[PDB]
Amino acid sequence: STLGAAAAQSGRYFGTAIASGKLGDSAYTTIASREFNMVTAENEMKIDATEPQRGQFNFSAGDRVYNWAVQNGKQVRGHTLAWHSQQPGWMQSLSGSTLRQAMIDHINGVMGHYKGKIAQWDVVNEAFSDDGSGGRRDSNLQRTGNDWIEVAFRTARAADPAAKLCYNDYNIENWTWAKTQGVYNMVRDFKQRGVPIDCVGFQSHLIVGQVPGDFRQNLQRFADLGVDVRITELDIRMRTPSDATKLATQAADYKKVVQACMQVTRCQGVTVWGITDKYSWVPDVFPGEGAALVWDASYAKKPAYAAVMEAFGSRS
Repeated sequence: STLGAAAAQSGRYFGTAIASGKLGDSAYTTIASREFNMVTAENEMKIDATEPQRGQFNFSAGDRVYNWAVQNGKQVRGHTLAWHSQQPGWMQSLSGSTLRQAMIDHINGVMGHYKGKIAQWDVVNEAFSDDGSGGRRDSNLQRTGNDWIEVAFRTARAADPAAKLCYNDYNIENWTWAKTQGVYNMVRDFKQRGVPIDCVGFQSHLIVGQVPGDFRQNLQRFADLGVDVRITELDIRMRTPSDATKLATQAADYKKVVQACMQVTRCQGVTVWGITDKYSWVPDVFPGEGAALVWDASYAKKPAYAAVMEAFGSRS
């Protein structure tokens, strides 16, 4: 009778991003423990949250989410080890070999701490540009060398040989996009040379009524590379206010995305980025847009809920 349980029927999972700060919200926690069987810390395990000062790791917030998740019979997705965004001030200032080393020490430290606790990590996040060239994003990390990604994955594997290592990114859900091609070729290259990479995370921060038509095919192509694929931060935004028609379309979009995963044997699961629309990051990064999740601001199930349930238990 829950989404996680429905997903479980086919050996898949349905997860969400958990914000420790909201673990006090009874309505929030109620849905959190019942509906999902997979958890991603929304912010608690990022670079700035885990290593505030170089060499000075603080896993308080992260462990808060991990314990809660475990206490509630849920697995946890590690997010994230290397990223240009949300870096602590000390790291932002670093560059060159020092940054490279700081990146490496960070991976070891964080993974050393969760070794045996968290089995999958979004090692590198959003390394490709959105400029339309399909090339790497020009970040302080990228400037340390084009090989920083590979190094991050090799480091992660060495730190914990049992963790599934994922590359995570957005705007790579459509095969015709430059960005998607850029990511595909990297992964393909990684698989050819033996670089440690087990999965590709498709953030899937989509637009209502504009879900890539080849979403399933694209997922399959990546899976054919020999890596698992996962929808890691699903939310389908619309221009607010929401209305019956937009909500219905959203329901259909949600079913398409989940159904696409159901048709790709290597698609391990779907994680929606949040529980209720009232705590969604969407309105902040995309002004005028929102109502992207399965529960509205009043914690009421949206039409998408039944669509997701339907997508997991049947095929059109």
